[PDB]
Amino acid sequence: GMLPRLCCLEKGPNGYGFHLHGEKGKLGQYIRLVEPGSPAEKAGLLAGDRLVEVNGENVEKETHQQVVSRIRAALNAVRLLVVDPETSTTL
Ligand SMILES: [Cl-]
Ligand SMILES: [Cl-]
Ligand SMILES: [Cl-]
Repeated sequence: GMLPRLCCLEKGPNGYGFHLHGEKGKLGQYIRLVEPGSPAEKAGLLAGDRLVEVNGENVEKETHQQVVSRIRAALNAVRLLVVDPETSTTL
Protein backbone atom coordinates (compact mmCIF):
# COMPACT_ATOMS: atom_id res chain seq x y z
CA GLY A 1 0.00 0.00 0.00
CA MET A 2 0.83 3.73 -0.30
CA LEU A 3 0.35 4.77 3.36
CA PRO A 4 3.01 3.79 5.89
CA ARG A 5 2.06 0.74 7.93
CA LEU A 6 0.26 1.59 11.16
CA CYS A 7 0.92 -1.11 13.77
CA CYS A 8 -1.67 -1.14 16.55
CA LEU A 9 -0.33 -3.05 19.57
CA GLU A 10 -2.14 -3.98 22.80
CA LYS A 11 0.30 -4.59 25.69
CA GLY A 12 0.52 -8.21 26.81
CA PRO A 13 1.83 -9.92 29.99
CA ASN A 14 5.44 -9.81 28.62
CA GLY A 15 5.19 -6.22 27.29
CA TYR A 16 4.93 -5.37 23.61
CA GLY A 17 7.71 -7.74 22.47
CA PHE A 18 10.04 -5.45 20.55
CA HIS A 19 13.16 -3.40 21.04
CA LEU A 20 13.68 0.27 20.16
CA HIS A 21 17.16 1.50 19.19
CA GLY A 22 18.72 4.81 18.21
CA GLU A 23 22.03 5.49 16.38
CA LYS A 24 25.16 7.36 17.59
CA GLY A 25 25.10 11.15 17.06
CA LYS A 26 21.98 10.97 14.80
CA LEU A 27 18.19 11.15 15.44
CA GLY A 28 15.83 8.35 14.34
CA GLN A 29 14.56 5.31 16.29
CA TYR A 30 14.38 1.85 14.75
CA ILE A 31 12.66 -1.39 15.60
CA ARG A 32 14.86 -4.38 16.53
CA LEU A 33 14.18 -7.89 17.83
CA VAL A 34 10.49 -8.50 17.34
CA GLU A 35 9.73 -11.52 19.55
CA PRO A 36 7.86 -14.36 17.89
CA GLY A 37 4.23 -14.60 19.10
CA SER A 38 4.28 -11.12 20.61
CA PRO A 39 1.75 -8.24 20.31
CA ALA A 40 4.44 -6.51 18.11
CA GLU A 41 4.60 -9.49 15.75
CA LYS A 42 0.78 -9.80 15.60
CA ALA A 43 0.49 -6.04 14.81
CA GLY A 44 2.80 -6.31 11.76
CA LEU A 45 5.91 -4.72 13.30
CA LEU A 46 9.25 -5.68 11.71
CA ALA A 47 12.82 -5.23 12.84
CA GLY A 48 14.52 -2.73 10.53
CA ASP A 49 11.45 -0.42 10.49
CA ARG A 50 12.02 3.25 11.23
CA LEU A 51 9.55 4.66 13.78
CA VAL A 52 7.86 7.87 12.59
CA GLU A 53 4.90 8.35 14.97
CA VAL A 54 3.72 7.14 18.36
CA ASN A 55 -0.03 7.63 18.95
CA GLY A 56 -0.29 10.35 16.36
CA GLU A 57 2.80 12.34 17.29
CA ASN A 58 5.93 12.59 15.16
CA VAL A 59 8.94 11.22 17.01
CA GLU A 60 11.56 11.58 14.27
CA LYS A 61 13.27 14.59 15.92
CA GLU A 62 13.04 13.41 19.58
CA THR A 63 15.67 11.76 21.74
CA HIS A 64 15.63 8.01 22.46
CA GLN A 65 14.53 8.74 26.05
CA GLN A 66 11.63 10.99 24.85
CA VAL A 67 10.32 8.30 22.53
CA VAL A 68 10.59 5.56 25.16
CA SER A 69 8.75 7.85 27.64
CA ARG A 70 5.88 8.40 25.20
CA ILE A 71 5.50 4.63 24.68
CA ARG A 72 5.65 3.72 28.34
CA ALA A 73 3.22 6.47 29.52
CA ALA A 74 0.50 5.29 27.12
CA LEU A 75 -2.33 3.22 28.61
CA ASN A 76 -1.14 -0.17 27.36
CA ALA A 77 -2.11 0.38 23.62
CA VAL A 78 0.21 2.04 21.07
CA ARG A 79 -0.22 2.91 17.37
CA LEU A 80 3.20 2.91 15.70
CA LEU A 81 3.51 4.54 12.26
CA VAL A 82 6.53 2.89 10.65
CA VAL A 83 8.43 3.03 7.35
CA ASP A 84 10.97 0.93 5.49
CA PRO A 85 14.18 3.07 5.62
CA GLU A 86 15.51 1.54 2.40
CA THR A 87 12.65 3.17 0.39
CA SER A 88 11.63 6.07 2.65
CA THR A 89 13.39 9.36 3.47
CA THR A 90 12.55 12.38 5.63
CA LEU A 91 13.43 15.67 4.01
CL1 LIG B 1 17.84 -2.87 20.99
CL1 LIG C 1 23.56 -1.42 20.21
CL1 LIG D 1 17.29 -6.69 15.00
